[PDB]
Amino acid sequence: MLTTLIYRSQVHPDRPPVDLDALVHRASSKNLPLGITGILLFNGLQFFQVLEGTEEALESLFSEIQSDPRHRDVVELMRDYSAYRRFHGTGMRILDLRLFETDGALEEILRFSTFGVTEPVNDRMFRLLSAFIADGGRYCLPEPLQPSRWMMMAPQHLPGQPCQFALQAIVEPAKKRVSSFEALIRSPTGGSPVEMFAAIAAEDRYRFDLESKAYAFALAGQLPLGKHQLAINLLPGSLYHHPDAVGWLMDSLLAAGLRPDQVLIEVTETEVITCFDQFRKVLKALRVAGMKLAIDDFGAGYSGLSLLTRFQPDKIKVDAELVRDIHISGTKQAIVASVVRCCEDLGITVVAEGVETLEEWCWLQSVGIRLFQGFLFSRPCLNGIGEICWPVAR
Amino acid sequence: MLTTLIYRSQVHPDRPPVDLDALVHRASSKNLPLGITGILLFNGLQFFQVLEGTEEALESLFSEIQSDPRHRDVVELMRDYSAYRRFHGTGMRILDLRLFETDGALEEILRFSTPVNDRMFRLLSAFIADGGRYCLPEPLQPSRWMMMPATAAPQHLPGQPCQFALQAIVEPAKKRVSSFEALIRSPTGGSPVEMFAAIAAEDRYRFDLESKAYAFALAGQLPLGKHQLAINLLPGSLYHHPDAVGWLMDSLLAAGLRPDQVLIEVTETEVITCFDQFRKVLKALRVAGMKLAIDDFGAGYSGLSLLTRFQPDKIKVDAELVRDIHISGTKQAIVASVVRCCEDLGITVVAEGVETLEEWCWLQSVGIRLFQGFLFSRPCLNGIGEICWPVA
Ligand SMILES: Nc1nc2c(ncn2[C@@H]2O[C@@H]3COP(=O)(O)O[C@H]4[C@@H](O)[C@H](n5cnc6c(=O)[nH]c(N)nc65)O[C@@H]4COP(=O)(O)O[C@H]3[C@H]2O)c(=O)[nH]1
Ligand SMILES: Nc1nc2c(ncn2[C@@H]2O[C@@H]3COP(=O)(O)O[C@H]4[C@@H](O)[C@H](n5cnc6c(=O)[nH]c(N)nc65)O[C@@H]4COP(=O)(O)O[C@H]3[C@H]2O)c(=O)[nH]1
Ligand SMILES: Cc1cc2nc3c(=O)[nH]c(=O)nc-3n(C[C@H](O)[C@H](O)[C@H](O)COP(=O)(O)O)c2cc1C
Ligand SMILES: Cc1cc2nc3c(=O)[nH]c(=O)nc-3n(C[C@H](O)[C@H](O)[C@H](O)COP(=O)(O)O)c2cc1C
Ligand SMILES: [Ca+2]
Ligand SMILES: [Ca+2]
Ligand SMILES: [Ca+2]
Ligand SMILES: [Ca+2]
Repeated sequence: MLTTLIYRSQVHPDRPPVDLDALVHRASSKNLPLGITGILLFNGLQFFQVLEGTEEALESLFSEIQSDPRHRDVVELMRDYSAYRRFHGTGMRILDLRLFETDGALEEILRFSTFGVTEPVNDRMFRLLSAFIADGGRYCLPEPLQPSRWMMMAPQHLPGQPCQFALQAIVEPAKKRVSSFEALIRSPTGGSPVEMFAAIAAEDRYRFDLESKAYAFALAGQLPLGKHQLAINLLPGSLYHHPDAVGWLMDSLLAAGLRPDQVLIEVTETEVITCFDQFRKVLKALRVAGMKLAIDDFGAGYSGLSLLTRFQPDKIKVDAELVRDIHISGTKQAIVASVVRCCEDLGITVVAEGVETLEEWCWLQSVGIRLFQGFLFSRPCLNGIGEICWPVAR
Repeated sequence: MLTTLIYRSQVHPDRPPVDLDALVHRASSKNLPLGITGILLFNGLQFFQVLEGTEEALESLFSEIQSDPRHRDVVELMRDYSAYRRFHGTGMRILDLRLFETDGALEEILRFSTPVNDRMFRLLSAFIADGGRYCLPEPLQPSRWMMMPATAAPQHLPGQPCQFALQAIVEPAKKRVSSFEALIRSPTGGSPVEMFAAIAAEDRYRFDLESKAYAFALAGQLPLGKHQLAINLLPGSLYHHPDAVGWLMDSLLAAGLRPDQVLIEVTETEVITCFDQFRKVLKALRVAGMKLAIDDFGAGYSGLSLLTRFQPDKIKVDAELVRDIHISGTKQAIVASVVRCCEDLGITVVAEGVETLEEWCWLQSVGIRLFQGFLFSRPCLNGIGEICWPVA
């Protein structure tokens, strides 16, 4: 089946310039018998290629292209089935954009391509070509944020308690500063939140979730919570199904030597969106009391910015699923970059969670993320503050 | 009950400068007895004001401020309940940002206010860093524009179980019609609800699919030429027949249309409710060469995370985000993020439901170039309606 594949990449700046003549000649020669057509764009610093052909032919070729030493930061932009070849023709063409003025390069593309009966601008491939021509440097990863320039540099369990908590740091690597700690519930045997709640009767789960937080506050109070923030996780129902959950939390966090402004409630985006009715009175009370709110798991499931017209949280936590393979995904890059910007405009804090690799950290930072949470920096620490690994140069 | 209200605005650059010392002195003196506090930031062009007080007091005060001819382009950025007063003991106070070096204004703020973990503070910082971002440019002032009158030729067609009205999606910059949307109508010319209410509940998906034959017929006999055509379809209509896509292909071809010329609009909510099933249908549409749009984007709550799952050719911003976008910083921020994301992904964006020059001008300022609404063109029963263009 005819498939389209579009990616962008960049050259190595400190290495000799790539021989584009040898590249394009061997490309067009190899592509012809395999039925692979398209076009290569080059602006001096970045490549942008369109590839058309069978699914299996492009999968094979793109694997080789990903392994190629002549470029790096290969970012996939589009991959879809196609009704016709836009670049009919027997050879990989190259367009050196440095030789064209304002809109001469688009003019040049329409000499070797057709985009159906309607205006070319109605075609996604053409719009992507235009965007790279207009401003290809936008998602060009800066030199200082190249992963290769970076490298990475006790507590007891409490079985007698009906539940215990692990603390994971949210960090700001640019200031080597810990922003806050998230409390994650653990079972008496050190099990996961799934195991903990599975051991509780379905009819008592909401109440348990709320009441478990007294132990999270006690832990934070015993630890030097020196002006750091404490995030806790609650389901909407846990706050909702209680005559006064806000007052309950208030009394509990007050007793533990904490302040209202120091406690942030994380609620999953999926379960907040599904019950707008009940949530707003609870959210209001949380606000008036002075506690902060975060929208958790932002990007996972059903999760949008239109939510923000109804109410605006203090913080949004970008889900690990958008963080996964962000370095190779143009789609995730564009979404995360857009969320970051919207949050800046609205004065909402953004945290990228589930950060496991320097690649993720570098690319997340390139689109404006400054607060991070993940195994790269600090893993959850049962009943204590874990060690933090900071990225350092070389 | 304490409330916080924040807005940004702009001076009239052609008019004499306002005496801000007098304005602020009068403001501070009036505000404090009424239990109102806050600050005013000025960068030479724009104002940024924080107001704290009861819901009643800020409502009354903001109404006056909105009517004040000393400024324009008043955009509300925040209105929410507050736990405490940030500017206790300060009726009103102006910080002229041109009198400060980097972070000087912010540092002074902290000395008389009562930090990066507060939304008001982050907004203050954001205005100081890049206050001009959502400043409406001078050429895009509604006063610098005027809608011109265009005749339509609507016809009632008999021998049909349904009819279709056509509404143009336009690109005002190029005085160009991008596409026409087919909107189903009853045999008597009534609304979609009226049409579907006369069909048995169980026959609605089938009827929705089969009705598209008459939309293709209308487009074909228009003639459509090189223009695109939205139809609308529910996912269930597309699931109704095993080869619904195959049937659409035959019907559009017989009407003298091309696959790449036909675009299927599916509502945001109905797509996410079934990722299952939809992918097989989407696959067939792409292979056949028809295009897909996500309609009512921002109504199904909603957003850009769906783009990891598939990506449509087009998204159409829901009318709720369009409404009063000129006075809502929140809608402005959301619409701008959708525009920027879709631009990066090469997805066309249409602002739907545009009724005023104010909406059009502000949508244009956040990057939208394709528009659908009564401002430009109303739905025309079985025909191409008249189009109005804004002129400078
Ligand atoms: N793969 C990967 N994972 C990372 C990384 N960094 C952190 N994580 C983990 O991802 C989860 C983050 O919490 P969450 O997204 O709020 O998702 C949490 C949260 O929803 C939750 N949860 C935790 N405590 C509570 C609670 O007290 N009440 C409720 N309702 N839910 C809770 O259960 C979910 C699963 O929790 P956890 O087992 O604690 O697992 C944690 C955590 O340890 C990373 O770099 N890579
Ligand atoms: N206030 C205002 N309204 C504006 C403006 N511009 C356009 N509209 C209108 O908003 C609707 C736009 O179509 P929609 O969002 O798809 O919303 C449509 C669409 O969902 C729909 N529909 C139309 N045809 C079909 C169909 O064949 N099948 C299905 N399933 N739904 C259809 O029923 C809905 C109701 O459609 P309509 O009466 O045609 O109403 C149209 C339209 O006339 C404006 O500037 N201001
Ligand atoms: C920007 C870029 C574009 C490329 N395009 C193609 C191409 O279209 N066709 C191709 O066969 N190889 C292409 N390559 C080269 C492949 O990565 C790889 O070197 C080649 O397929 C190896 O096959 P060979 O040794 O049998 O010639 C490209 C490499 C880069 C850096
Ligand atoms: C940028 C801006 C900020 C203003 N802030 C206040 C204010 O905080 N308090 C106030 O009473 N009037 C404020 N005003 C003035 C009001 O719009 C209005 O002129 C005044 O409240 C009328 O009341 P008066 O008749 O007692 O003067 C502001 C005007 C502008 C242009
Ligand atoms: Ca969480
Ligand atoms: Ca998560
Ligand atoms: Ca529609
Ligand atoms: Ca709509």
